[PDB]
Amino acid sequence: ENFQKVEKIGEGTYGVVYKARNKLTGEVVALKKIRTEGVPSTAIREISLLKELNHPNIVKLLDVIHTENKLYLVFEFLHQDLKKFMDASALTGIPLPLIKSYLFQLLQGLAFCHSHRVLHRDLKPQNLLINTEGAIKLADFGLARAFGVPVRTYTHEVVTLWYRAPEILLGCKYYSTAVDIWSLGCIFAEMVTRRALFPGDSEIDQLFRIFRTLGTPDEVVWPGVTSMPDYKPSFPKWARQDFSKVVPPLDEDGRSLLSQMLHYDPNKRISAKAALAHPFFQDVTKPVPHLRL
Ligand SMILES: O=c1c(O)cccc2cc(O)c(O)c(O)c12
Repeated sequence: ENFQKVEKIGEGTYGVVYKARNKLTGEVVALKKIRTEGVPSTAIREISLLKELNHPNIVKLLDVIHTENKLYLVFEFLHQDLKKFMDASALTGIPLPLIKSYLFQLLQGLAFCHSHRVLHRDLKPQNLLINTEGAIKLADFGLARAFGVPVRTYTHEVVTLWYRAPEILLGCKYYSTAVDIWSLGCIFAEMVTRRALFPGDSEIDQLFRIFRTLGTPDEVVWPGVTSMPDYKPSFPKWARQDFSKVVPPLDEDGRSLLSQMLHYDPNKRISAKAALAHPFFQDVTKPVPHLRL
């Protein structure tokens, strides 16, 4: 109504995303339309709280619009997402200093969200947005918390499992901030090697891809694992792969940090705050990406 619907910039996890121009402000924004029983009031209040979340590494949520018994989220617009940039960059790779800058910024964003008791739980390259200024920002949180997580995306789209933490796959009902660190670890590896770390095509394939690389978890490395809801004693037992085979040719600082983000036990997994202190970031800078828009 008040927007020009420049274009449809994608099909998001909770619904379609459009680029739109505000006729009033002349502002260009990203408009997300969400799924019809009249909607929960709980989600509206929860999501509305998110407008308050402000940080250079988080995509700004400008407005929540509930009108006509519909739900729209109005976000600040960024021109490119990391998935597109990695594809664009697949021939030459993303330079390490830019990988490092992006990881550092994403951890700052997570540290902020997590200290505010906000989880993403859906992280993936498609929801990490970048600009010409060298910034990267976390988008499209859901919140899967304010909302909930049904079978498909919106209409017949296939959910990506590649970034899902093992505790989610094993049926843990209570997610912690550790799930976001796991996903970001997977994204870090993918920037480095230029292929997804764990590209599972099903929940069990996702789980077994993890096990084949990191070893099948046991009570030694992950106390309580064999009691998890979906754990089966019949899981094959794979040996852990020497870690230098996983993200060559990343240096030992990077491998060390990745290994800490990928710990099986969510309690041992490094926090975003602790990760920012890791020696990998001693030389961090903020390079300009080459973006073709
Ligand atoms: O917030 C966004 C979101 O929540 C979900 C999906 C896609 C997006 C795509 C964009 O280009 C953008 O600027 C965004 O701001 C989002």
